[PDB]
Amino acid sequence: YLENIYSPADVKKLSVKELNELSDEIRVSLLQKLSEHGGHFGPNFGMVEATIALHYVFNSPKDKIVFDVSHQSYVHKMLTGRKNAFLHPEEYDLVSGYTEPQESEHDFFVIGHTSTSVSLATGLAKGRDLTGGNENIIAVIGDGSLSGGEAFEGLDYAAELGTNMIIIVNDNQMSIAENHGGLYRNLKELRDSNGQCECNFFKAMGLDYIYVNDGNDVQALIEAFSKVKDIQHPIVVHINTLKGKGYERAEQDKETYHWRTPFNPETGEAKVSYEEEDYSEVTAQYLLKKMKEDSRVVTITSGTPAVLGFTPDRRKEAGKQFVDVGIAEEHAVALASGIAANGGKPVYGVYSTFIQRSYDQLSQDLCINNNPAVLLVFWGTLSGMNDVTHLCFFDIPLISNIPNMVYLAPTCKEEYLAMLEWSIRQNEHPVAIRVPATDVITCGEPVETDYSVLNRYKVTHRGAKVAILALGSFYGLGQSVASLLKEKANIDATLINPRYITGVDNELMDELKADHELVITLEDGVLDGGFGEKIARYYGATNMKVLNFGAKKEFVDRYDIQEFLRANHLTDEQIVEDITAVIG
Amino acid sequence: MYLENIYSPADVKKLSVKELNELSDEIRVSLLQKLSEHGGHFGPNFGMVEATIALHYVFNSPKDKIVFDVSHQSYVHKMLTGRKNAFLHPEEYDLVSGYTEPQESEHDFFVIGHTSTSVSLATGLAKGRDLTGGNENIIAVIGDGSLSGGEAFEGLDYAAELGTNMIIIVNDNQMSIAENHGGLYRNLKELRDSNGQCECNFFKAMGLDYIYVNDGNDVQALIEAFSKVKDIQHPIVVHINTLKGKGYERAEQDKETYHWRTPFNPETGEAKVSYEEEDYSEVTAQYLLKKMKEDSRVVTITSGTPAVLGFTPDRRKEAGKQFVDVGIAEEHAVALASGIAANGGKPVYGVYSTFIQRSYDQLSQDLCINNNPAVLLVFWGTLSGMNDVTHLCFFDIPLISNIPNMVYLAPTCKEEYLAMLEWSIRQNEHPVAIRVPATDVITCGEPVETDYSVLNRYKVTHRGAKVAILALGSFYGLGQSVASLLKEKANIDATLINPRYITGVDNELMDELKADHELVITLEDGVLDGGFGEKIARYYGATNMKVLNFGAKKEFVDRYDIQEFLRANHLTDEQIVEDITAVIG
Ligand SMILES: Cc1ncc(C[n+]2csc(CCOP(=O)(O)OP(=O)(O)O)c2C)c(N)n1
Ligand SMILES: Cc1ncc(C[n+]2csc(CCOP(=O)(O)OP(=O)(O)O)c2C)c(N)n1
Ligand SMILES: [Mg+2]
Ligand SMILES: [Mg+2]
Repeated sequence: YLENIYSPADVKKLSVKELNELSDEIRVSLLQKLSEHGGHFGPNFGMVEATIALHYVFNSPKDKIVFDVSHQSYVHKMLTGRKNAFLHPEEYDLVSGYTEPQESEHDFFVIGHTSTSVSLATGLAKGRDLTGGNENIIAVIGDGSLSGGEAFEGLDYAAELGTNMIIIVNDNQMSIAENHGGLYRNLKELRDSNGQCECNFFKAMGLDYIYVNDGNDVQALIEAFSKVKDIQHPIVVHINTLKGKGYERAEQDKETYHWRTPFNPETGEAKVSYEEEDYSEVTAQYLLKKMKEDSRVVTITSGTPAVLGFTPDRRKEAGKQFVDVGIAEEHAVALASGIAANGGKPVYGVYSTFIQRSYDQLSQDLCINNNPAVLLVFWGTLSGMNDVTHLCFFDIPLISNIPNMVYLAPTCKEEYLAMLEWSIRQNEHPVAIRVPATDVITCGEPVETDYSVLNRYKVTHRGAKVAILALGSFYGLGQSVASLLKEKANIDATLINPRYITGVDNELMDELKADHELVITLEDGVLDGGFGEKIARYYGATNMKVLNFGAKKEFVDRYDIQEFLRANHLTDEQIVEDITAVIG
Repeated sequence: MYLENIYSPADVKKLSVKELNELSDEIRVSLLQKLSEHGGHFGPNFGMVEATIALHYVFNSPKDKIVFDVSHQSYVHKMLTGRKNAFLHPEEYDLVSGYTEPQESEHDFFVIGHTSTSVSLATGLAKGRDLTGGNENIIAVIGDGSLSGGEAFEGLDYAAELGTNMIIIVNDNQMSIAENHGGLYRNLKELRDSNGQCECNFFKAMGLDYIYVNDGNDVQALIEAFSKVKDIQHPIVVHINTLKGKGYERAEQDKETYHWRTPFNPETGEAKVSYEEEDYSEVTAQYLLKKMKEDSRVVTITSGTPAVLGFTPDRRKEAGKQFVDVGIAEEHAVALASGIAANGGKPVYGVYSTFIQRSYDQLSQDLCINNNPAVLLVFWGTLSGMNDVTHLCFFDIPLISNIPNMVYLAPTCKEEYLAMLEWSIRQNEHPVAIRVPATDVITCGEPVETDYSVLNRYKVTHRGAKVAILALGSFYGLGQSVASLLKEKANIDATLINPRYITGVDNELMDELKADHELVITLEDGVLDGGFGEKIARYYGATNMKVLNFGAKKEFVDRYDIQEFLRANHLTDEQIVEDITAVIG
């Protein structure tokens, strides 16, 4: 039946007995693509019956559906014209892993971050209302995403529309790990009272409410969804789904199966089984030790403990000293700041792309008060996650231009661990550390253990004519540029490990004027608002020439990394070529 | 006077109920004098008198810790914790800021100005206590308006998991700055109308314990409630109903006006300087009321600060469904605007520079990744305006201009501003932000471009040589003056440029200047790091062009003297000219 689904109209042609068979067909096809190609396993298997019912009852694209995150919209794409991308291995990559309007009229937003569906959906509804449309507007949002303040604001506003607004809460009792927040006790009393409970968070927020206990039964959902169709006021449809339904291993281990690398369908084991530790593992190793020796130390995550190497066992080990605040980046920062104000030693670890949510809290809650909380920022690089919503391109311009902030850029493992140890020990600054997005590199030479004199860059090779400031993960690159500059142009360049993203070594920059005419900067991130521009500004009235290397200010999506680097001149021979072109 | 003998909460605990009530009276008298003479947040502090007395009657600050949301309503806190003379003697009026400040007092635990952060910062204090085995009480005080902000939701959500002492005072006076907005406020009405007994309780749904206090301006009732929860061993909400501006008739009848007053006549309520003339907020209101009438797809959005758009309660009435107030939810305001523009609407979101700082990810992902043509109006961006540390409008350029796909415009005069806003509404190709000039309303006097679709065209306004001046936005006048004095003092005829586009560089014009110029300077009204000027420096980095960038340093300042600060950053005509000559010779 699935081979003949080209739009929601074809879904409406089926009998209910046929809808159930289609559910099976979808799961078979998902099992193949997801085991071969990786992806969000649990969220999509759990969403099968609700997506069929959604496109059975509603008339997309007049009616519009918005998924929170969109990591769970595979079945949506499967039923709106993109099935061939899931049935034929040769076409696995013809769709992104998130919603995309360029692919389909059935997709209204590129979405990857959490708790944004409800807000964007109310945008659609208000737009309808101002222009006299009459379509249904649906947001689909996970129970974990409910912990984000943007979703609270969206619900708050939705309760005021006075018009059609449909909010499907997909309650599978799981975020990535387990949920956290007192709200989840409310969700729970409601499931147990079959939606009957008087004290209802959603009703307290001003909204109407209905509950569906069998979130994996096409009939129940069609029933539910038909009841709310063409409704004229805001309503919540709270449904209970079983995360990863239809695949035993997923049902028994929900955290592991939220996202899988390619694996064996029969055993569930990954296809490539060797792994060497990454900086996440290291970091978990360090904090479990420190937290044992020093009861003031507390590790914090916003719904992504794995970014800190914190398996369910390790969380258990850490007990009261490991905190998961839900998907609430804003709060994580203010919490860290208050902890540090009343004698605790907080360490908040977060992805670069997600820390984008907390600019004002970093600035006001944290830095105005100058509290010594520690922030670890992971995966900041131009060569990592490469879909547009998860681009870790912007943390240097996000963070490094805030007053009072100290942002450190380690280049190797012992240095990373030394700044982190010093971070916890000091009491004078908020400290953020850009965890290197590389394999774990051994420093091989003893490293400074005190970073209290700010903005001292470390010369690692005395040279002349050209100086290279190779920041963080791009130290390796500065090293290769040094070699190739020597072998092809016989320039012996000064190589510099800057360490401090948040300031300029004025005195060294001055000393370089003597035996150098060109300084270049390499940074693993976008150029606008980043580190290199400060160097350009410092030399602006002097006879020192400067080149800045990094990523251009532009969105890119599922790109080839070799290209993107070359396109931005981030290769050793492109850099040396540019130097000589400037020198002569 | 009892108030002259208060140096700490210990002194507050000495009084009887009759003396506490007399003390309430003295505080209001003293407040009326300070606020009518010196201005300030009138309504919120008059509403908080009895609750602040009771707090320091029952709790033992600074061992116990109190955190005020925003802290605009912490004047009585200061009056009862040792800083009373800053409220009794006019000569010392300025010896305290209008917000909490730890440098002033150990009774102050955070510098706080923005909304909905108390609960989160307070839970931090509690978690820290818990990690070190303290046993002090931890209190957050939050207004009903601040509850509409998502940080407050996350904080409550987290607090409900502590399993330890946590006291959250909700000061419900049924007002934000204007009236509240959000469905949650209907549940608050239910709770107040049922004297806290209603089954449907938002606070209990969040995992929290709860009690209600119907007379939030009665010392006895508050002492009562606060004593019951003292040393409680789990998180609790104490929901109290206060009358905004209690004790002063004119404020009680107009709560929106008296949220904040310039100095005024205690007897008439009239401002001491009553002449008012049109500013860009007023201009903006006029434009949007016209367009919204002519074009039914236009909708104006505020995040609880409608005055920033000149939107008096009448004007809101007029605009009806076409004027939207989303509460204090800056983040949501952006995503709403983006969804509106995706479904045939034309949204115009107006916001203060200092507050738009909340929405970086929403600007980036909700708005700019999808490239939706929502319009953003960013007010008060300047180094010469609001000058307390938490309300510094220094950072909107580095916050916004480095987001990909964003078009961010800097008008220099009034006709240009409106022409830029008209085009913004008409185009369908870009998200557009407009940095409303933080100057007097200046008439352009020469006809202005009406189409801004070809991006990154800087407008040469005077052809010269040797030195070129890129004077962005509010600093166009300053660039005009640097040109004059350069001409009068060094006999250089400098090229003057109005750049307009903050978000890009005129490659072509920048290249042509290399012919008849050796120096380029940039002037911007904001912090330099991540700002406009650095893109010019970077562009010329490999050329023989020299560049200077003028703006504010990356540094926090608080209640500063503005002339001083300008001089310190070389932001004067005589300092810029001097630096130019110092580079040339
Ligand atoms: C802003 C932001 N913060 C954090 C994340 C991390 N994240 C990606 S998917 C996901 C799961 C969301 O949980 P829920 O909505 O309950 O869905 P489920 O996995 O249970 O289907 C999370 C936390 C994100 N994508 N964006
Ligand atoms: C982030 C942010 N957005 C907006 C404001 C504007 N603002 C300043 S004071 C205030 C009033 C808050 O109202 P409420 O919390 O109910 O207190 P009340 O004035 O009624 O005592 C507002 C909206 C702000 N300070 N910070
Ligand atoms: Mg979930
Ligand atoms: Mg209020």
